[PDB]
Amino acid sequence: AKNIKKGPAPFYPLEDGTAGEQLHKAMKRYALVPGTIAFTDAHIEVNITYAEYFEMSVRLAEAMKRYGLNTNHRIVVCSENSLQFFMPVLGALFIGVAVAPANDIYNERELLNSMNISQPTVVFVSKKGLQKILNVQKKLPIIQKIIIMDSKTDYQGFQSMYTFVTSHLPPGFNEYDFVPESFDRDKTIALIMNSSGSTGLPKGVALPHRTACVRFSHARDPIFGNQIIPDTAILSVVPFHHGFGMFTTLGYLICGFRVVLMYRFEEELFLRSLQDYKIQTALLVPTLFSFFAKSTLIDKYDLSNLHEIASGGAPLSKEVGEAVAKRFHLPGIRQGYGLTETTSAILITPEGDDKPGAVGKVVPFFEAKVVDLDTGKTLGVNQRGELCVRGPMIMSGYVNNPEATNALIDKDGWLHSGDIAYWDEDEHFFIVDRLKSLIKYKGYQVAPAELESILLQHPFDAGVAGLPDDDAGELPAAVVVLEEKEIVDYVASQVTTAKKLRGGVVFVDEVPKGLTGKLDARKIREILIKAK
Ligand SMILES: Nc1ncnc2c1ncn2[C@@H]1O[C@H](COS(=O)(=O)NC(=O)c2csc(-c3nc4ccc(O)cc4s3)n2)[C@@H](O)[C@H]1O
Repeated sequence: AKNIKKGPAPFYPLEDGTAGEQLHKAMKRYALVPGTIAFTDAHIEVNITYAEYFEMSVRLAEAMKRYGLNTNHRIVVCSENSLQFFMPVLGALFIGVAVAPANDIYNERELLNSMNISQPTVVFVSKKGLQKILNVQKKLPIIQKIIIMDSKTDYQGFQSMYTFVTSHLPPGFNEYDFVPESFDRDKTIALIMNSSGSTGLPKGVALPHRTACVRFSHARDPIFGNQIIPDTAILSVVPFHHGFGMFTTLGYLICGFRVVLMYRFEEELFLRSLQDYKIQTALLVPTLFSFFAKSTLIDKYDLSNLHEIASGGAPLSKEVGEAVAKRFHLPGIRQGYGLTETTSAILITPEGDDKPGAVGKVVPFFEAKVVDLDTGKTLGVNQRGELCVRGPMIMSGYVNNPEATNALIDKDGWLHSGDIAYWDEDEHFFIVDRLKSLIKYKGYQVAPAELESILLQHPFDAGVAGLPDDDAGELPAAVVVLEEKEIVDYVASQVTTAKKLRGGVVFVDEVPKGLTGKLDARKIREILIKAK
């Protein structure tokens, strides 16, 4: 039992009611404080207040209700990050309609797969994503209505959220007398998120309202989240359609924070925005740390108010993290680790309990352990195995896929992450890598991160994978973005014999990786397999 790591009691208690009720209540309070800003588009320098956000979301909620949407229905939200993104999200949560965000850069096959799973009756989509939706809806007769998110007028023959609302709301509708729907928060689905899909096509991850309600505890937790304090602004550059961006942003709204967003990253827009908006917290993914590592523009700006930079969703090398923290005059980088299937982060760096390299400690309400791959036995301190976690943010299941659900989550509620991890004498957790990413040369384990960090030492980017053999099983190899034998012999001079770059090198102009910064191990393997 000493080998089960447990979250402590929460510093902010779990709240009663559906996630919709909790968001409604908080945002109505902020709405009544004049000038409170909920979202800011840093690209166009436009703000929207809580009063405006609250009022439009409630109008969208009532309209959707009058349209006939209820807990038997799903909507899709398909959009890049924007001021409008969370309007249909909140509207739907207020009335118990399940929300299925669809990645806005999905190709048509991926997009069709996602909506085939969520089976939406109504699709909310940005101007930019509209055509992809049209290109696949023929195969999805479930869809009865398409609404454009980021237009005020009708747009290409489709209603916008504004004209939709106006065609279903009484003109004398009072937003402040609206009452959100009450329902069973364990049974009623809040979100249907898409999984990563290592085993192929993504799945639909169903998240009861309860898991959002537990997130809101973590979010308001002064130690595992961010204490509610007026005039707090966050700069977020994380995709809203992904678990990382979805449940941080809903938390920030519950906290009454100003969420400063950007539809795409640019170094200077980011840095000026930190300054001019007096940002207290920047929420990043690891891939962006490259730009900030070399400094450049940083020390020009007044970042007096920056308290923390938080990373998640992918590995962050200890070196880069420490380097970037130093430049920003921060003690370190705050981490969070989670999976779509755990709703949000369930390992988080507690305030004042930092340890370089660690992704943090088990959050309140949760437990974690690491197990033997061969027998499933619980392992002890410093022993690497598969990270398993359990707690009330674990998904209720993959939509219409009970087999995959049971393959992931066992009878005691443990979710099997597919990550190799260990914990230390103080209960800090370290992520080694995805198990499927590990390289096995003649029986010995080789972790790509160590070879990558070593290749990064040479005076731009790189990805390490296992080139198959026949005797060795795999040989450590790398694709490298420049700023072969020169690299190979350099590596062999930094590591032990078992983890030398016998696989070779393949030069590319870009290392394949996902939105949140996870390397595409499969694509990198194909690149090496073709070349060498
Ligand atoms: N911090 C991390 N370090 C190393 N690896 C990390 C990681 N986080 C996710 N991963 C990897 O992503 C995989 C899952 O990817 S995923 O399914 O797309 N889902 C996610 O990546 C995911 C879902 S929720 C979430 C986070 N929420 C947060 C809230 C606050 C905060 O400060 C930090 C975070 S991260 N991440 C994991 O299995 C793991 O391999």
